[PDB]
Amino acid sequence: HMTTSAVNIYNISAGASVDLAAPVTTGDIVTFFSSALNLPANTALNLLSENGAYLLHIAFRLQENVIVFNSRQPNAPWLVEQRVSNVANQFIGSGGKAMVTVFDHGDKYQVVINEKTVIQYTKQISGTTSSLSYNSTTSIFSTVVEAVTYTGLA
Amino acid sequence: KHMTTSAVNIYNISAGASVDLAAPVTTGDIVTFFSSALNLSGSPANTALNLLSENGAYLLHIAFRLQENVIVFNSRQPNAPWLVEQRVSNVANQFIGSGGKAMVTVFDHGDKYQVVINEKTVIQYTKQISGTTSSLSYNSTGTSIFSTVVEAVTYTGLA
Ligand SMILES: CC(=O)N[C@@H]1[C@@H](O)[C@H](O[C@@H]2O[C@H](CO)[C@H](O)[C@H](O[C@H]3O[C@H](CO)[C@H](O)[C@H](O)[C@H]3NC(C)=O)[C@H]2O[C@@H]2O[C@@H](C)[C@@H](O)[C@@H](O)[C@@H]2O)[C@@H](CO)O[C@H]1O
Ligand SMILES: CC(=O)N[C@@H]1[C@@H](O)[C@H](O[C@@H]2O[C@H](CO)[C@H](O)[C@H](O[C@H]3O[C@H](CO)[C@H](O)[C@H](O)[C@H]3NC(C)=O)[C@H]2O[C@@H]2O[C@@H](C)[C@@H](O)[C@@H](O)[C@@H]2O)[C@@H](CO)O[C@H]1O
Repeated sequence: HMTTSAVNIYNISAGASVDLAAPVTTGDIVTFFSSALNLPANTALNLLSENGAYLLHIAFRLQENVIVFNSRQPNAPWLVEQRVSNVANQFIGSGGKAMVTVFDHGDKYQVVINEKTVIQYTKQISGTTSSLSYNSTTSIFSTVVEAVTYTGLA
Repeated sequence: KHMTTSAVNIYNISAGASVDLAAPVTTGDIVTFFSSALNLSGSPANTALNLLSENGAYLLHIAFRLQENVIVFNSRQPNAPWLVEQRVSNVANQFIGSGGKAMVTVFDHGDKYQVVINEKTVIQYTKQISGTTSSLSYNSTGTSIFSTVVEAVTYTGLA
């Protein structure tokens, strides 16, 4: 009858993916920790489902000066973008490191950069997150990002 | 309105320092202490991480005792004797594959605190004192098992 939660720790290199040992579902959390901020080509952090849908794609675009949030079915076009302007402003007082937290709230992903909520993203695709990935060409983050998941919360 | 709003707060806690939480930790919430070092050798003095209530009760005291080779979990009311210890033997074994850093996570599950070192649950601690956590502290008696600054991250507004 007691709640047993879990912590899993992943080291994700730029241009790499990890399968989750414990999937992320409603009530759960993933935080991506970067040991650098540069602050560089477009850089993305992704939550994917088992079938390869992008449940949440977070694209940091320094030159265009926007963070793009979107979803995509496998082998299908991108869905409707949500944008937040001014990338640097989302990392105020960040120093030489950063964290990006995604709360799975069932109907929404709440994305928090350090302590600042940057979007309450209305989901365009539902389901459990079974993998994470980190894409860059010149990343805004450290070459290895540490992802920590907190699961079995609900 | 109807949507869930959770919060992330980040604290830098020096050895021998405390922080008051901007958002209290309650049932359903999480705190993780991140150390950028792990010293298991001038050998470290007993080192503790603490969750305290507003009146200064130790809701959860986690004492890493390298020389005695045990981790002690306990609680204490303000100005009162320590309550019943729970112990886990062999400190180094709890940090296997840790490398040069470590994390200590506490889940507040209402009736219990679940403590996880890296990925390993080390105790399901039945609470001896209940209530919200309003501050955290880091005590090294001397030399610490962790980095001089430990970063605490709280995840709140989960329930
Ligand atoms: C104003 C407007 O609507 N602009 C649209 C662009 O934003 C679109 O660009 C794509 O946006 C996607 C999210 O909606 C996504 O970020 C995508 O890049 C990512 O996915 C592609 C494959 O589709 C590649 O894997 C990229 O490497 C990957 N990026 C990262 C950082 O992981 C964007 O497309 C790329 O970037 C744009 C700027 C162009 O250079 C494209 O040629 C790239 O493929 C665009 C397409 O959906 O639609 C515009 O209307
Ligand atoms: C086998 C057994 O039951 N042993 C008992 C000891 O473990 C008790 O020691 C105290 O244990 C506490 C948790 O139960 C706690 O760790 C405490 O140290 C902490 O609190 C004291 C104030 O009470 C000081 O502030 C310490 O600095 C602080 N330590 C840390 C790291 O935060 C323990 O007491 C200290 O350590 C022991 C080993 C002796 O040196 C004491 O004189 C110290 O005060 C003990 C007392 O509750 O009961 C034993 O039976």
